[PDB]
Amino acid sequence: AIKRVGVTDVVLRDAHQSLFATRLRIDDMLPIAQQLDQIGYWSLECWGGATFDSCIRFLGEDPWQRLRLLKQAMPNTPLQMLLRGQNLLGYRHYADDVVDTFVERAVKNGMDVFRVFDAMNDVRNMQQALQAVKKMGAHAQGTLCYTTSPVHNLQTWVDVAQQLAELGVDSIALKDMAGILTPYAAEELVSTLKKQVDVELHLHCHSTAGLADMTLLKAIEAGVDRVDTAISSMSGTYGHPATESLVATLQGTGYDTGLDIAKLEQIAAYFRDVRKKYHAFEGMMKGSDARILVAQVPGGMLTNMESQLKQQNALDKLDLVLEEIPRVREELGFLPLVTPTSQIVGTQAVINVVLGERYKTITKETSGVLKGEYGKTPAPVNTELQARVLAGAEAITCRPADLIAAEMPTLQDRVLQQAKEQHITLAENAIDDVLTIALFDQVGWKFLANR
Amino acid sequence: TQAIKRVGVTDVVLRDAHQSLFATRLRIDDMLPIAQQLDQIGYWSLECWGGATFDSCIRFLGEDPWQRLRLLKQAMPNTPLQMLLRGQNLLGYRHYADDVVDTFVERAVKNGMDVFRVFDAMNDVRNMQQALQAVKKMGAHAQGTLCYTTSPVHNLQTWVDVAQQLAELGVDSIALKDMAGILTPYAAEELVSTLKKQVDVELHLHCHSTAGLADMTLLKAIEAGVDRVDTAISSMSGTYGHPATESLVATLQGTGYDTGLDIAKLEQIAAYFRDVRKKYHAFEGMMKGSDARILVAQVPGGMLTNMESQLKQQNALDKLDLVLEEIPRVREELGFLPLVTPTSQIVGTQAVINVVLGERYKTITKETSGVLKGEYGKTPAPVNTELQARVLAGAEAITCRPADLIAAEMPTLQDRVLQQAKEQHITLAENAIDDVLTIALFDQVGWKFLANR
Ligand SMILES: [Zn+2]
Ligand SMILES: [Zn+2]
Repeated sequence: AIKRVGVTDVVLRDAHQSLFATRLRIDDMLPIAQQLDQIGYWSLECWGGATFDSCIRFLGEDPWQRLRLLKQAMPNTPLQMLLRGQNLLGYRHYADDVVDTFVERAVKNGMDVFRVFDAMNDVRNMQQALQAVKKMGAHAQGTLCYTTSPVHNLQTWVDVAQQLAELGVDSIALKDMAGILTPYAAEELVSTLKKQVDVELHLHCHSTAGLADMTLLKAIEAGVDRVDTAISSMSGTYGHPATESLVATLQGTGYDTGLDIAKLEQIAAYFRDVRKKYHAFEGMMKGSDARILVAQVPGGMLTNMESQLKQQNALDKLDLVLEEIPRVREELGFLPLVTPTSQIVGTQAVINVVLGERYKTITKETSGVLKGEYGKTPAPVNTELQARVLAGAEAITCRPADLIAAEMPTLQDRVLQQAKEQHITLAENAIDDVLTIALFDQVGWKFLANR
Repeated sequence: TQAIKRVGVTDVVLRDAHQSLFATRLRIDDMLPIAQQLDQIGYWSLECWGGATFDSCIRFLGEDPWQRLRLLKQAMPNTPLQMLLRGQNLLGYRHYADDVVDTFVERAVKNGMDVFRVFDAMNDVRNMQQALQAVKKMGAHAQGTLCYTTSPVHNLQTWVDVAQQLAELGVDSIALKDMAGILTPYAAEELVSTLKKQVDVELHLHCHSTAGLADMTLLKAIEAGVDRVDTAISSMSGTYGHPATESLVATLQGTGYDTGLDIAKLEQIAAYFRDVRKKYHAFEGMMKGSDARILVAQVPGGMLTNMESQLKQQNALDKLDLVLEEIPRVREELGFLPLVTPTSQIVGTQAVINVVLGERYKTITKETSGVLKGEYGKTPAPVNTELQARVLAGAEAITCRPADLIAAEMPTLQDRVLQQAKEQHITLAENAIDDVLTIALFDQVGWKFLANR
């Protein structure tokens, strides 16, 4: 049943993260904030993802002060973030109290909509954060990270989507970080999900392999409720389809977003000038990258792998590494090649090729996947390698966060003391700084000392 | 609905891609080492000539355009070669005499041209007629062209009419050509549906990515039954150019439209062009993403760029909105001529003048006069009366095909060229008529090149 399609703009988060290393500063945002807020977007994505790490590591911005500045700039349009479930914006699984504290504080500082994902689509890692988002009156969007494999099919996707609907989520996001979701695969998967699961659907696709404009359009024809787009001047390549373009397309159809091309083009003009300033951080790809089309290796993965193959010399072994990825991926139970898992498969595959021996040196990360430390892989991992890193302990088959003790009081302890010992002034809400240290440790301490 | 079948693909990497993306500078020496791989793909055709390449060859690259073609045909024996040809204007600056048109086409074919996408900026079929007819006579493929536009006098029946007019000439296929990137996906669905149902010819789509619509437009056109699309090898695709070849191939793989093209083979060619495109960074434009200004009111990017140059040179630039408000009014008063090169700069320039002077048509340009006089051909709708009558004398407007009034040029050009060539110690080609064509089309620029070849 055809109805108005809702739009979330990613310009203030994933566009810049994807386009120029997450370097967009808050003072480049605020002058165009009132105009963004008057558009009628379903939500504006403007936090989480790599913006926390960028804020504290490169920009000299407090991520929480940024949030409050945006929310004051933009009273009408709900703010969206991307949050990696039990990992939050950090490097490891955290205790439940850390998760709960983070959502509260994010909502207090002005956050509305929460897109909560897990790289393996193990719904258990999403549960606590979704729970707390719902508990904080906020809007919970549970996520499926799209992938392709011998063990992912319509039946598997529907049952994950169902588990999330069962958790009470407010909507479900379908996210294709690599841009590998084809238009006709999108048509089928969305249609199917709209037949089986009683939830609003919201699609996120990258333009990196050139599929994303066609994909969003085929998902809209199959009935997707919402899509993510970027402002025209901040779209394309590594990022996302243009807003105006998909706005123009749906005009005078039943899907008509009702967005104003003229009011949108003004914002695009603003960002065209802003984007020029950041030219030093732009990747080198022009058009789209067909390499990704060949074997579903995401472009960010190929980059990271080639670098490692540079810093060992022997870049001529690239083709062997490429044939190694599928082998290593199967052995680790067909985990999606999605951040930060893709780097685990890539590093290990590079090691398997360089060292001339399959699994001679096994990384801390490959081991942890096998031992169940990240959750349930889509298909059971290889037993011959698992037992070899267990020798002979048991596998973790529970939600890893069941095994980790409460952190917030012991952490709150360390932070207030060290801050005083180091003569560091903490925020008006000290807990926010405690959270920064939880997630980024020394990087967070260096930021707080310099704030 | 049209029957579902394999979509044909034309790759424009050797012509329109780099014309669009780096000032038409791609050299032959960068084309030939990938040529055998391109020929093994199974493209329906490879667009590798015409447009601005002839000019670029002689004006910037020190290449003989005829010789490029021969090298390309040599290197790519199994794939039909394709060119863009502006009807009576050939690749030149004015309407030429029929004997020149006939001579060019015969020479294009004997050098190795197989497919001729023949067009006219106004969609006046009489300007396309001689070239199409000459193409047919040579046993080559004649693709007549509709140049897409949006106007109060343009609609489905009107596009049907033009396509029908071309069908009656016996064209082998009909191209739909969106140079500006303004053809929306659903308008394309509607238009392609109507043409496939009402006119009995193969349809071939060309759309530019400039405004972000082309990927979606090509897909919706395919669903509506279009027979062929133009794409560009991925590393040579996007922004000012065209949808990516591999992206479309992957999208169609295992569907009823399955092109049957090998993605791994295509990617190899793309990895090649990625490096090559690096070398031409100097000539790249500044646009990143899509151009949403095109979407506001259908002003092509090139047209705006050119109007803003004129305004800044004047000055001023703060009269831009007024000039933008002026275009719609001028275009009507000029019979809703498509905003397509070279007719867009006719509208743009006249409009800039009207605003800068402070009086509308205080000054009428040589080109606006020509449009009012019927010297270019028939406008989609009657021009403004009596702006037309202000220009003639008043005489009566020209209502015929312009090439009816031009005297035969080839005998008097062949002699002129041959005598100037010997007196200036300039060695001509094995088939000297090709140089005579080079000079016919480009005058001084041609002479300059022949003198230094
Ligand atoms: Zn993303
Ligand atoms: Zn073109």
